[PDB]
Amino acid sequence: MTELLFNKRLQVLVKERRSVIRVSIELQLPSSPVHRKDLVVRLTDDTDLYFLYNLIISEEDFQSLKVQQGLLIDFTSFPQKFIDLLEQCICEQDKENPRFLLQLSSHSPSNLNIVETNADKHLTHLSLKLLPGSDTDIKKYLASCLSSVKEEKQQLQQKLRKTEED
Amino acid sequence: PHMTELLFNKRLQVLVKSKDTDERRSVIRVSIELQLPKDLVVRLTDDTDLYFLYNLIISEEDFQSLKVQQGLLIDFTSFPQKFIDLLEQCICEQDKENPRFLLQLSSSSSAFDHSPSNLNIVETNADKHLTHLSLKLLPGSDTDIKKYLASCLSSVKEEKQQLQQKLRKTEE
Repeated sequence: MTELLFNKRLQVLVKERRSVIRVSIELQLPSSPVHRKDLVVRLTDDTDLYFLYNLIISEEDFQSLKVQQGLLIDFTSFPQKFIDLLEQCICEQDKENPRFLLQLSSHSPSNLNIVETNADKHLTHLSLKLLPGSDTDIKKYLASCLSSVKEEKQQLQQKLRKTEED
Repeated sequence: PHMTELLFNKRLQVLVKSKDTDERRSVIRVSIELQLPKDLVVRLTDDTDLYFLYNLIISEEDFQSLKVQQGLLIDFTSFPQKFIDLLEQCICEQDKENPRFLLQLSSSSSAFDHSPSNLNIVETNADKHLTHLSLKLLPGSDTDIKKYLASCLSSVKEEKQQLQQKLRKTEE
């Protein structure tokens, strides 16, 4: 019962270099059933298969976050707000002078920051503490990738089969 | 700069005796590869269980003692082809009522968490039996498994891409 809320590649400033990173956002069943689904955030690389950053945000974890960074929204709304910000980064990343930036700044956790630049001023809209994946996390992620690509391959084979009889 | 060369990779029927588990006949993928980290790498995986992994890394220096333990009078470059010849016998015999060559994977007791398994190639004839090879493999760490799954993923993505390119042409 994991829901995919978002999954796209983004231009990211990794702290320096600018590389395309896949950013995935899901909802999954929490530790305790009373709390709403856990929000999972994952950064990966379509070519460097050992690259993995991840963060799990349960409903209670967000409560701290809300106050820390003065978030006006509710945890139920938070995913959308985060996605809206990511969309802005996307809407902006291909422009002549990008005004919204996605930044990953430093086996220690790194900060995932969405910055809006107002001239020589910089407003930070969201900052997240992402954990470098352990070999165990990566193992699990690779396994889920293998399953999904195989499913796509099987679909492609079915399509080929149907196409060929035509 | 980690180079590799793929000498053998096939499915074999294996009598598997696991730690505190009753015997079982399973299909195990047996891989033999050369690597430049030269190393001979022996790897056992399971197509139906992505977490199953036993391996053994045999450097040329390692082989100096291994060949003594295994009673081998052949050089390092010939060990793969001897191992392969035996594996191919196992495959040819696998469907027989009483296979003359068979592959066993048997756990060895540990007082701790990691239990090695011996991969034995056994020849039998009626009452007689001879163990041609008994390699002591270790259970794969998540590091070993990560490396393997990553190799598999790259391969499957290349396969998917090739299938996509073919469908496109077919589509036209």
